[PDB]
Amino acid sequence: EPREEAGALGPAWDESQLRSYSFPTRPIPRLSQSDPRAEELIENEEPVVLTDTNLVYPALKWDLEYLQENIGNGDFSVYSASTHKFLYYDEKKMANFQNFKPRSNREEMKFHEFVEKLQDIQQRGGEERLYLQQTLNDTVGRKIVMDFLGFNWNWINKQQGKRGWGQLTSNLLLIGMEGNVTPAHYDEQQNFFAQIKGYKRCILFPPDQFECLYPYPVHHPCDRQSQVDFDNPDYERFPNFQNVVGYETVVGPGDVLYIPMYWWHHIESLLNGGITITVNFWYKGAPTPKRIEYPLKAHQKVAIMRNIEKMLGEALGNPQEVGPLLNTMIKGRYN
Ligand SMILES: C[C@@H](CC(=O)O)C(=O)C(=O)O
Ligand SMILES: [Zn+2]
Repeated sequence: EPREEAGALGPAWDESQLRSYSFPTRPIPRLSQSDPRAEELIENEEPVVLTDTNLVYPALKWDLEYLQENIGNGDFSVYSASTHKFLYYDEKKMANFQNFKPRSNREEMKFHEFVEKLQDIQQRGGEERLYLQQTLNDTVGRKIVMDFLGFNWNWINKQQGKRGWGQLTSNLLLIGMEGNVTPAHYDEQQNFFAQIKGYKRCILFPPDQFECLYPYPVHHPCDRQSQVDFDNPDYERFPNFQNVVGYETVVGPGDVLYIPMYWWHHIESLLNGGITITVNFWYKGAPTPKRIEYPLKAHQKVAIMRNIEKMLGEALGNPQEVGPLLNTMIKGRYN
């Protein structure tokens, strides 16, 4: 249920701001950083919302005005779309599938141009949607460097050390409009998802529901995204989507969601909730142990399936031949 803001300021959000879907969910635990149950969840690679990390405490003052004045004059990747879904597509892989035409268009612009183009849309009451997704780098201004240095690195660095993870891969700044949706997908890295402004509904599915979410081919630009349209699921093509069960939560300013590697997640900015701001922390997972302990975890099988598809695309000399050969291997033999 919705949490209540301090000072009797009412519920931060209500159920009417959530989109409706066909599957059931149960809540992700919201725990304190000092709760041993939170440490045992991160250790067992299960999601958890940490409410009091102070991970991005200096950034909780961030808004469009503050950022525009201090985030520098670097280039920011801004995506536009006529729909609320911002399906990710790997541009490097668009050569393999010359028939894929993205629904989102990427435009590289300055931050003040992003704010202005967002102002125009609001002014003219247009229905275009924008989503800024840019990796933080050296080009940021002094005040943002101060904020960045003010994050609680003492806490997240200990997490990195306790779990044997690799190095921090990147920090992605996310600024989207109310109603924006990032369709279900899984990342190969560990992710700490630090909410700053606004509220986001996060629906996670464990790796063992691979069969229910039907990822695109590895060589397809939408590699690691689900093929299922959550708004209009095609049960004829994707019958096991009727068996999907998610883990749900709504994160607000100060909350940090641990999204374990290979876990699916569907993210949506709450309807009529204003703009959302997020910063995520990606870490390379711990190395694969030398002695493999059976039975294999679900994510290890996903890793195996990915490698088979990759090798097959390399050996055949064309990723388009992957499907035909795989079907030839199974039809009347393993099915
Ligand atoms: C883009 C982001 C989701 C979102 O907040 O829209 C995500 O996949 C991640 O941080 O891992
Ligand atoms: Zn992700």
